Amino acid sequence: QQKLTSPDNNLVMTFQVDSKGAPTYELTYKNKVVIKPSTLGLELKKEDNTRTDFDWVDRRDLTKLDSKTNLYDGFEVKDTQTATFDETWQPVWGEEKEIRNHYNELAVTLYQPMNDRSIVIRFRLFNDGLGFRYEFPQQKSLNYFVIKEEHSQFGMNGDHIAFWIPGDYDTQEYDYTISRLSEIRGLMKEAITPNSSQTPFSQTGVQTALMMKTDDGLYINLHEAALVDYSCMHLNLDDKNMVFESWLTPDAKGDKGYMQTPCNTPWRTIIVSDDARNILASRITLNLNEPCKIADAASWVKPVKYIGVWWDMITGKGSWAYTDELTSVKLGETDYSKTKPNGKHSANTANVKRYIDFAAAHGFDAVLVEGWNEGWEDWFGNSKDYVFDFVTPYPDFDVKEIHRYAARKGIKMMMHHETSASVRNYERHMDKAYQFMADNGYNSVKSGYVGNIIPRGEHHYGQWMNNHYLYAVKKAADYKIMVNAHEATRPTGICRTYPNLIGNESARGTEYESFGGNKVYHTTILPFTRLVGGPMDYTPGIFETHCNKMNPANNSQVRSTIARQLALYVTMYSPLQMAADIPENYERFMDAFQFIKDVALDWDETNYLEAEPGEYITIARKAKDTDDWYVGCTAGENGHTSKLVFDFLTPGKQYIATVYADAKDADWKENPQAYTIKKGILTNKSKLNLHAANGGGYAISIKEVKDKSEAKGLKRL
Amino acid sequence: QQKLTSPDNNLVMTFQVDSKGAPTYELTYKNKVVIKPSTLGLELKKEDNTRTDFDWVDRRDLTKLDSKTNLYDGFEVKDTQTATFDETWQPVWGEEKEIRNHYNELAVTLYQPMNDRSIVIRFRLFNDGLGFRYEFPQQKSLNYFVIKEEHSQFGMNGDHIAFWIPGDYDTQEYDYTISRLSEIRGLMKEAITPNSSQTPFSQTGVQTALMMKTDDGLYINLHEAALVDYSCMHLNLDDKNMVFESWLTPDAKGDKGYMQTPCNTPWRTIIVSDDARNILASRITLNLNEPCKIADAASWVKPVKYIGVWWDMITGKGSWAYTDELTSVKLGETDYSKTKPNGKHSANTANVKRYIDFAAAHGFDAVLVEGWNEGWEDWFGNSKDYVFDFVTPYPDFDVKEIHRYAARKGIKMMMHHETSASVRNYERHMDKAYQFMADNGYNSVKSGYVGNIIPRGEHHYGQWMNNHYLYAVKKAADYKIMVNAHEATRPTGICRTYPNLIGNESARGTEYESFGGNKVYHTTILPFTRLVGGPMDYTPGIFETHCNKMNPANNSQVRSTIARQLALYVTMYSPLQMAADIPENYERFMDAFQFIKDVALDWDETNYLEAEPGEYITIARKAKDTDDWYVGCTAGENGHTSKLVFDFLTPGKQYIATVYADAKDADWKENPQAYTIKKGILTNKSKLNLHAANGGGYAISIKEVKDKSEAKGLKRL
Ligand SMILES: [Ca+2]
Ligand SMILES: [Ca+2]
Repeated sequence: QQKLTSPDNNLVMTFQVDSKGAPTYELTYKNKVVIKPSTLGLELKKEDNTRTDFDWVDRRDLTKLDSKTNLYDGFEVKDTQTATFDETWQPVWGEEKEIRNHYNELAVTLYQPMNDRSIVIRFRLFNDGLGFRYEFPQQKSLNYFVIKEEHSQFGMNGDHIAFWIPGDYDTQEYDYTISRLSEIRGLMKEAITPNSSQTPFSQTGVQTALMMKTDDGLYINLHEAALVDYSCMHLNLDDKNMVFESWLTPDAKGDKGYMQTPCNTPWRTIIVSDDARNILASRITLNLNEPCKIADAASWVKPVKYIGVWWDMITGKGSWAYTDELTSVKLGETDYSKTKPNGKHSANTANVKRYIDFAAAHGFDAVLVEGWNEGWEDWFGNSKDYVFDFVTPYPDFDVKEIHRYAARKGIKMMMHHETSASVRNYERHMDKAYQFMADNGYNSVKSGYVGNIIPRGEHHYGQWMNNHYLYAVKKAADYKIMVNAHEATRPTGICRTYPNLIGNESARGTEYESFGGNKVYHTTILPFTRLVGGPMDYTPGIFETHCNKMNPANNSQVRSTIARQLALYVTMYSPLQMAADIPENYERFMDAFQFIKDVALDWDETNYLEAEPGEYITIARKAKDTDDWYVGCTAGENGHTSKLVFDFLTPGKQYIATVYADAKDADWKENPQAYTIKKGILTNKSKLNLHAANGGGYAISIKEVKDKSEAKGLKRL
Repeated sequence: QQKLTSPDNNLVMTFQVDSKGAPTYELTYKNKVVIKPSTLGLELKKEDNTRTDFDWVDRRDLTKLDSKTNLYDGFEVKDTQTATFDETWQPVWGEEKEIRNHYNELAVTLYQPMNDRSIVIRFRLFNDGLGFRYEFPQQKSLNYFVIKEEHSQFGMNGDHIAFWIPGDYDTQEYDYTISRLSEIRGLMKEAITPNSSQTPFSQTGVQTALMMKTDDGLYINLHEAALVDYSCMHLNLDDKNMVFESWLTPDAKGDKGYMQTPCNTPWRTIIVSDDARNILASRITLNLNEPCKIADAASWVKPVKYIGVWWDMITGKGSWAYTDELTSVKLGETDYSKTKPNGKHSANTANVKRYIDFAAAHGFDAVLVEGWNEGWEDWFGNSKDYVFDFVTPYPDFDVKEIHRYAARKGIKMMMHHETSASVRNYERHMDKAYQFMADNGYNSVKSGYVGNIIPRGEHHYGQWMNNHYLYAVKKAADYKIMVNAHEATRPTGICRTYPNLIGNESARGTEYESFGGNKVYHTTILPFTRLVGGPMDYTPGIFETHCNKMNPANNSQVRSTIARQLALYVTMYSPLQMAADIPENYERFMDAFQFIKDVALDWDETNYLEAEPGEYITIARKAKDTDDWYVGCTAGENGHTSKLVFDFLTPGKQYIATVYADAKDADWKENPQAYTIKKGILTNKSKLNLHAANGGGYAISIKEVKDKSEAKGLKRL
């Protein structure tokens, strides 16, 4: 047996091969079993019965074709290597200024006599978790191979409580379900709600990052890191033995990965602690990704706070389309200048300029505009190939005028590249599209992949599409363009390597609050799941929570109080933050809007004050390069009472604190717009009791006093 | 019923809708049945049961979802329109200076009550055949649809003799089989030989252009024209009732075409005559294609006679790869400058310069070089995605020096873009690849798609790939680049619309003469099948027919005599002609090589003197802008005796004729290099008796005397 221990001795990973040569590992935390003996390995696709060289001669051993499919047992430990790593690095943007990468490593070389080939399984043990991956060295016996299935197991020590969404190859926009592992099977049917593109794979399949809470006080998170040149990993539960196992996303032919040595699988991670706050504080995912590959990133990659012509179309008040009189359109043939405007097209110059005015007046960085280009008439569900060209504006969208105006106002326009899931079409137009952005002042783009993937047969999270998503990001970096990709595979920390990937949706966002609503506890779960691996463009900030005010036919209601929406700018971390409501609605609650105007986007420090998945999350962050702090609390269906202790503030300093909280009897459903704002003085000796209503929360801006003229007339809170 | 007659009254097409509302047509030639009553129509893929708009509301008639799949019956004639067209046009390059487009047309509008939608079937009847297609007007009830199967029938009046190759979605590189329609089923297994990428679909499936000969003296050719934005059509035979039916190529999900109205299917053609020579003379395929879309085509599109560093690798004498010491390579990682040359890499500067020297010395236009770029080590059968970058040369290939040297010699280098069937990879690199060509003096490119298509699941001839092949040609046109695409879907006359597509292989070429050989009668069939729709880069000109002389491990023998190889420059039409052997071998038979040096590539007139599929083809062509004629005869297994009458020559003129013929004892197998060359005078009163040996033929250059001094010493032949 091989034993690996964490730097603090709290975690121990034991490895060995069983009597049939199957790699097996187990993990304990403070003497408590986290991962029971679980096997590791893969099954490879069998080679063609007949495969000939160019000279029409098959020189292969046809007697070993079946044996070659086995990459899961028959292994012998040939060699082992250990090492310790302890270095700190600084992210371009993040929750803290510096991240420490400290782990003890064990690399096991496994030789498989029957196939005369070897692989390496590398384990890295941190004080907050374990990460492992398979490595395939270049060798005479292993070069090109196809993965049939990966068989990485994660054996649970009990019937834990899980916070999960249905395993799916095409969408992650599902509401979370909280249940025992043994209850997943019976709840799967109702957990799978309708979506434009979805492919569930098992009655007990779930997506990662998967969050769990054990009966013996532990919090466990299962996920992956550095998903590159490989298919996305989901988890399939054996609910008899309570074992989760890797289930990769198949391509159009059912295969799960084309490999060429030397190559590695992404890392698989088990983050664990007896303190839920430590799950949020873990940086294992980022630490397992390759260091930044954009040498000059710091010079152009920057956080973005924005508003946009968007909610109009999401709610149904306005449209992305320019005209309604065409049964379909054909780019390059349809003459839009001869079509009749539907009178609902929000992406028109005059309206866009009004948004620019608002953004500039309130200190925002950019304005997003959707529906600016030809083609939106057919954007939804037609499996249309030549759906957009990403460069031709509608008759009522003056690209140059809008650029000139935005620039004069100190605002940047955020480009929108909805692809309607037509991927070859996007790649064919990508260089021209990025050049168009460069030529017209756009340095950030929100992309999208709504609908079933084209090439038809592929899924959103297969190896093929993962290659596309990264290709788009790498090409964007060459143009010094930042990317926010919706519908893409959920993040796994690749932002460390390519900091220009400032966001993804890849989970159920605020848009669904207009499609029936999101569960009240949704934002008390996302940080423990979706946010592990990268930020989310959740688009918070809805003040008029009744969608019927935007569109009479839309009776959806946002499940939140105004105060909780403010809190999300702190509890839903992201260097990309949108104030999603329309300008006129914010102008009706300008006193509350002040927090959105004040809140920072990048941080030097983050303190997770309180955290319990599905119930509440309270976070305090220190704005980068400042002595100012921002606090936010988001609560579930039962609300939450906080007894805050501001001892994290600097001793001897005075702070101007503004508390935005739920008013008495506030309620996400019956009284969402009831809030109070209190301004006073805070110090590291201050203590405050605040109550977050059901589906409520609170936000606090804490600015260091710079001139004594600020604390005039203010009292200690 | 409706009646449509050819301009000369010889052909009659009768159209009618039967009792169940199914469109039906029949065709007669000189009162003989060519096509028995056959139905026309298509079945569409059923729409998903639950499809919703963006508002989450299904606005469809769930009761109509089943009847909407029917686009084959329940029709009624709503309107009919007739018209006559008679115009002449001039191809940029071709077999004659002018082509006449003369037909009588009948357009039938068919309304389908149950689905409240209409389609149009347009028929065009020429003196040599019928063409028809389906048209789908844009209408409220027909916009986006997917084709399940096309059901275009071609009912035969008997058990004809057919010249066919196995129906296949991935290759056409099969030898032809000559048999009765009733014998196809029993011969299919042996007809399907091994290939790098192949997907047969039926025991009675064959490909088009399909050629047949009837017992009542007719020659019938079934094919299609203008295969654009649609899947390739093959034919499936009902060998019980002798009915051929359209069988389209499926995509990765099994579907056969994504359509969007207004749209049309390609044309389906039936070329018929009681004289086989008239099948070769038909221009129906080109006439049914859209007029030229390259405005300045005449200024840059030009025929090309070339040689190349190619046969070396095909025979195994040399290699495409630079080194043999690596199990695999990774572009951007593998440092070739540090690898050991295998000493077999033919694409090296010095060797290339020698080819350029030979090309310039003998009047050739270009030199093709394969194996010039990084990556060839892994080009075959690995289903490798990032296989080539199309721009990085190997250490021993000096791009700039070769460019300078070729330019100095008045030679152009032909670029080689083998993609190894990795299509997304080629598209991602295409603009840079074409720009590289432009920057380095390459104005023509030979592309290739060897291996199973990537995206994996697609076939070489599906709608997806057809889009790619045309995309490559259209983009090339923007760079003023000519394209010769191997492994692409066989031509259907699109060269009329895009004249820069100067070639395709898309059939069994000379390369297979090194892989065991082609059938002796192969070239007596290709003009009746493969050449209908476009020229072929057959790469004739092999003088040393024993491949073991290039590589001792290769015992393949070219099934031809030297004289027949010369004939192919006239009998295998193409504006792109290669002299495929190595310079050293041509230097052994320089007297015979003279014909290859003299023969033209473009023609003002073509006279098909003799023609019988599978037995012999004799053609005389007048070189464009000259009074010179070139003649070629290719024969099958039994040879052929020709009694030539040169009355096509101009009265009163004298011609210097050189006859390259098989020796009396010549034989493709036992005595292939035995030939005679006779030079003399020819006039329109001349008559010559020539015999083509088994697998032999002959070639004749007939140059008009410009200066009497050139005829001195010459006698009449
Ligand atoms: Ca979305
Ligand atoms: Ca080929």
